[PDB]
Amino acid sequence: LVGPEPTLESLQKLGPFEVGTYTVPASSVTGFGGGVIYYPVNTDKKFPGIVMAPGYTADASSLDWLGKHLASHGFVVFVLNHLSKTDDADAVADELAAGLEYLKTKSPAEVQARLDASRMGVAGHSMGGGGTLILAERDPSLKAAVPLTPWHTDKKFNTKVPVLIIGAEADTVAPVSQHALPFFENLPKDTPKIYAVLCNASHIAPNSNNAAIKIYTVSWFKLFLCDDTRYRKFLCNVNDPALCDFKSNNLFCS
Repeated sequence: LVGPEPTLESLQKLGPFEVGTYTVPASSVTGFGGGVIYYPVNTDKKFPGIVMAPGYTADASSLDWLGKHLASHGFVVFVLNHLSKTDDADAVADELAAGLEYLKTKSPAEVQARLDASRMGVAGHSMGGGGTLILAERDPSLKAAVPLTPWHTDKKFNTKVPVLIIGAEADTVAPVSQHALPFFENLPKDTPKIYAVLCNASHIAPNSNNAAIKIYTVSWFKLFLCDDTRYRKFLCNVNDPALCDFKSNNLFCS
């Protein structure tokens, strides 16, 4: 627990770290189409890593704002591009797995220097959010998972990884009653979990700078990747007019 007390206001602005990027060419990796690594600069500290997948028709650019935002708060964030053969959430989970392994073991020395590989999370949008849930079920070493407007046909994920699902009230692609909410409801009983629904939002709310997404994603990754328990308060007694539904279990709110 280092540095100033977080506030609601501080979570919505860039954090205290300046951000650098390294662009990963498709030709330098296998299992995904390259992507962009965002990381704190002007620091010898190490930070937890987060690998993020954008929606199916998208590239890493579609989550650029969130990569920068998270990195500024003290994370190494790797946003992937898809392989052209990818065609379902399962393949996106393969991309995320390949991205994680790349980030931890095959990224440049400069990136590895900034990374604490013992603390890793995942996030994804749309089909990427489906991929996030599939990967959380496959990879129990992960410390947090954030599916954004997740879209998938299977509803049950057997994972202990803390899951923050952010849905959109007016989602025409992945209606929360058939996607986000079943995903939440079918998680194991002891898994730390949130279901949060953005009022009046579309499926592509996550592709634009969003106050609620900033607050909940930074807090989730801080609590679960960094064990920074000062962020629990943003996840407890939530009375947020930007949300039109909210459920949680096993956050250990006091």
